[PDB]
Amino acid sequence: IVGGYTCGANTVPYQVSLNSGYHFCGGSLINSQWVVSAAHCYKSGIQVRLGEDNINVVEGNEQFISASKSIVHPSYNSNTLNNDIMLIKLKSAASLNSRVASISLPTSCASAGTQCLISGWGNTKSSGTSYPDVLKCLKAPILSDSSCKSAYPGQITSNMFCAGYLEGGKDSCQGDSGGPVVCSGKLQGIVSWGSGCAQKNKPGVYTKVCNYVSWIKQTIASN
Ligand SMILES: [Ca+2]
Repeated sequence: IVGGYTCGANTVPYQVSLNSGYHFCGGSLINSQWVVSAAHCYKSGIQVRLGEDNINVVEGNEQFISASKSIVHPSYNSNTLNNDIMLIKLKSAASLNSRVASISLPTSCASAGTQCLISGWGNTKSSGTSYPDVLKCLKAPILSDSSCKSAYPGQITSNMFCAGYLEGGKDSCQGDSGGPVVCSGKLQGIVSWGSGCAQKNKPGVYTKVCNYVSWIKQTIASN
């Protein structure tokens, strides 16, 4: 997260870190057994780390649970990032309390102008590289479809939305991938892609979670 703030430990209780020997992506806990992330975050041998603040220090609220299964969206295209969503099942159920909690799925899509909270452990610089140990946060609005398409001609599908600031300076970034965009207490987006980070006229692009609620529910019901 570039141009954000330190969230505070365990203030974003649905935020998870996906770990394969190291943090590589975010995700969102949606029930005791299941995490939503980006399909571009797929790999084998994932351990899901819940209750994290400093990802390099055991601070006392962590739950580390290996994944038993990953399900990439049936129509994910890695070239265009259309349908950039993946579900991960935990080998055991997480213990839920106020520091580790699920986030609700949307019942309606969000509108441009809605304010949201984007979070993660990704790069905090727009030029060059610095990875934080503690969770970073950014409040940002959803942008209009027209501004999003104008920013990224030929690239924005109906399964994507832009959020952030056209002026630059405030965005998600590498290492935030897969993590949440939460608006009014609902998971509306997944950190997906963008051109660089925090660049002028190049806002963040996010998977439009409201389009996938049916798929998520039916997949959980049968897996
Ligand atoms: Ca920790």
